[PDB]
Amino acid sequence: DRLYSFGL
Repeated sequence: DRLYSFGL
């Protein structure tokens, strides 16, 4: 993911 790859 990109935006969801931010862990949070």
